[PDB]
Amino acid sequence: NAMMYFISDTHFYHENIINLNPEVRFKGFEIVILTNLLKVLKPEDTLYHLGDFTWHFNDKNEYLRIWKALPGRKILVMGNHDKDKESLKEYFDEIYDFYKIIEHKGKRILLSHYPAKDPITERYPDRQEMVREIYFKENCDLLIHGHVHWNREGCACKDYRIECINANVEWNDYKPISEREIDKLI
Repeated sequence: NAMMYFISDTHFYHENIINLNPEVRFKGFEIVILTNLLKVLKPEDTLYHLGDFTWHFNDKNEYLRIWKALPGRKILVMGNHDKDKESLKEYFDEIYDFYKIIEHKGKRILLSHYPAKDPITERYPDRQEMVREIYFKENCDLLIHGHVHWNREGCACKDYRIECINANVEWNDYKPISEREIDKLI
């Protein structure tokens, strides 16, 4: 039945990221991402995008129109590059500006774009602290986030009694994460 998927940091149209993360990003990554979502989503599913959706809204290659066409419910948890909520409103059914809490088969899940701690560079320490704060305050069991890109080594959201999983495309071979992998923890 209804499955939950999580993906983030798609950077649709961020052509330059091919240069910035030569390692993982390659020309035509939008098509690859959209493809992997295509062969998985069903009308009753729900896809969570945890940040940095599109680089701009000039849908010259149909990437956005295609995304819009995909089946299932789509909700977004805003990342630092996600600024125009009005432009976004028609690519998502629900938009949460910072976090969203959901409960799955008992356990409580915090959805945010920011991690508890960036294992590399803590560019947004204040936002990281808020995530931790919420996590603790709401007695959350897991944190699903994005923001931290692929690197040649390996979240820091472990130095705190916090469990997490990085939904960033660069870490999951441009595939959404199923609610299955969540259960692999529970």
